[PDB]
Amino acid sequence: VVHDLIGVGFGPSNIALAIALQERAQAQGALEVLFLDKQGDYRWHGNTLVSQSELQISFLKDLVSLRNPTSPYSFVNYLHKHDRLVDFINLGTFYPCRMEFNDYLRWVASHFQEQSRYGEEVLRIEPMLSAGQVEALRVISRNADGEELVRTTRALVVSPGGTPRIPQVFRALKGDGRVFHHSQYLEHMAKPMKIAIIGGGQSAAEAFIDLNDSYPSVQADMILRASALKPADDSPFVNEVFAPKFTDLIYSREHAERERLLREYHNTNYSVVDTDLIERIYGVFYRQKVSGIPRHAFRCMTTVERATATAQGIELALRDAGSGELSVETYDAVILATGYERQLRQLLEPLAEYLGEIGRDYRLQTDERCKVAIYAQGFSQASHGLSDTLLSVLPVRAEEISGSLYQHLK
Ligand SMILES: Cc1cc2nc3c(=O)[nH]c(=O)nc-3n(C[C@H](O)[C@H](O)[C@H](O)COP(=O)(O)OP(=O)(O)OC[C@H]3O[C@@H](n4cnc5c(N)ncnc54)[C@H](O)[C@@H]3O)c2cc1C
Ligand SMILES: N[C@@H](CCCNO)C(=O)O
Repeated sequence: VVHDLIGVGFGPSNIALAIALQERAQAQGALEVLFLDKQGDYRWHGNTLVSQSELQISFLKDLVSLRNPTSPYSFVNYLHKHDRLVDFINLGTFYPCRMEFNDYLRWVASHFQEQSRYGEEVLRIEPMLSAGQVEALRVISRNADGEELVRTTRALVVSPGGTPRIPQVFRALKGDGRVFHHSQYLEHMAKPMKIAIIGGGQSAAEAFIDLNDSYPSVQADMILRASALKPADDSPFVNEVFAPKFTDLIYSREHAERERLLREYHNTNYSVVDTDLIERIYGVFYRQKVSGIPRHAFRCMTTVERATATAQGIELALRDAGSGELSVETYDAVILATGYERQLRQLLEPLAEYLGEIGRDYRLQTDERCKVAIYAQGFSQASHGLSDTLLSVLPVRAEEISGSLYQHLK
């Protein structure tokens, strides 16, 4: 009945953690562990897996290799197990398609069937009081059939990923199927049509290229408030900001200096597009100048000031900061390629009375009444750096959280 650890989510963060726990098991004893994921059939951002979607990190930053290249869960071992390693080598790329990395993640996760529970959404975590002290946590979940489940645990790891960021102007249109966040792209995309894409980062660029390449009757407008698509910085000195060593460095810094570092290196990860994809998009617009056929529009320096549902489509009032002018365009669909927030608090709401920043070891600081350990993954960019929301340091974070957990449970 009483688990050692329950995890919210079984994406890369918690899969990497399950591996690190398994490595420690022989020397330190196997723990009683469950990871719950709301997806019935696990995919890694499955509704974003368009034909042109390259991984934006080296395959060597897989779930294990930075810690343990001899792990059977390395991307290289995965290829070898699928009789594909020589073929992959002939490709000569560090960047597999995201569809292949999705297959890799599913393959790794399929080794943890005793620990995973799919189709279970965690709704809230409650304190189990015993003589005034929180000795355990109640994890309340709902399965796909709508049944409630209640489980008990000594420790919790919260790794639910981000939530879609919706600009305020589009909030009134929640529930209108014509407006959707890029995270649901494939679900909604599944006859001359006009589609607006809001944003100018990697997701907006991928959405645009997919429309251009696969939906010949779609006229796409990239609507971005910034002046240009700008390239993602992965040059090698800059890229050291993702190294495991940087985690210690940023954590050691005072708050003003942490914020300065994050501002300085913002363009390694946010509001930026892979250089080759920028060149591809620029080429699409350049060819329109050659042909005189303006299928698509690049609306830079443009802000959506109003968005209204009409019988004819979604009407957007567009302010061009270059000219100060307002125009009105109507679209058949609007894709919000506007990224994600990391906040996660109905989940942890019943524990608000006991909470504090996060520790170096990713443990939420609680007052002395709380005897249980709660960890969170992907919510600590402010203190641990730009690797926090990415695949970048997962093998090392997994070793760090798993170490701390054993130390706590000893
Ligand atoms: C489109 C896209 C592309 C990306 N590409 C890259 C890339 O190329 N390289 C890179 O390094 N990073 C990339 N990222 C960053 C991404 O955050 C990480 O790669 C990684 O997915 C984070 O792992 P995670 O397990 O912390 O979160 P997630 O992968 O988001 O997993 C969270 C899991 O929690 C589950 N969940 C959420 N709420 C609940 C609930 N309450 N109960 C139960 N389960 C729940 C979800 O079903 C999900 O499976 C990308 C992100 C996106 C959105
Ligand atoms: N350049 C980073 C990954 C950045 C991913 N951003 O989308 C790294 O090498 O860890």
